[PDB]
Amino acid sequence: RCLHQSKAAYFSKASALSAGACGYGSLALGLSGGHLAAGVSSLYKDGAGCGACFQIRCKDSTLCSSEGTRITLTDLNHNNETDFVLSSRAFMAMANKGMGRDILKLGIVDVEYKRIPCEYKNQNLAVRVEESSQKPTYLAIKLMYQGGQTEVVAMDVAQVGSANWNFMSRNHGAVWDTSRVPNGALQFRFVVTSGFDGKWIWAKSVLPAEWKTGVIYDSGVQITDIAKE
Repeated sequence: RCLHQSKAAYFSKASALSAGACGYGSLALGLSGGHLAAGVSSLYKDGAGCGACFQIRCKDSTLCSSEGTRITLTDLNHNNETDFVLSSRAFMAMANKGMGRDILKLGIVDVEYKRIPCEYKNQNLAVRVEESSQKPTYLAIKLMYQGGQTEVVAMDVAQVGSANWNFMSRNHGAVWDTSRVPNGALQFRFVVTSGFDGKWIWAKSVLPAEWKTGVIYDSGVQITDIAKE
């Protein structure tokens, strides 16, 4: 990881709860522990950045703690001013104890941040079936709890136990889909970046034959790889 200098602003919780570019919807609050953030294009990475974890701290010597806090990218920041726009909770969490309301007064603050491994204790990478799916003909899925410090750059699906693999498309954000949906239970393969190289992660059993929309399915795997910067 490198060390980056920028500014950060923040938005009301209603802008946070409201759906961001990654497609997490209301699940974004739990995913980030309340510490969700919108990031500029080079961090959003056209949705590949979704779920990237950061350590961020601010530089006001009176108001800011030295440790800072953790944030999770769940949105794309459109402003031409800051690298991040944090949730209210994330912004407050940057201050010394007792100074949360004080730091909120600033609106913007200089910050310093680095990419760090995401850690979902006792929780594997999971695959949620999005409501826009149409069970036989069309499958839309959303990756949840992507651990480590890397990016899923390509993705394959196939019937459990089949060798006929065919690719998924990143539709937008953390949402991938296909309208060539194999029958029966489904297995996935992810291309992840480790150092500079591609690495395959094989999830042998993910979606049951009778998969339902709105359900989050344990993929049986977790990512720990780190992409060089």
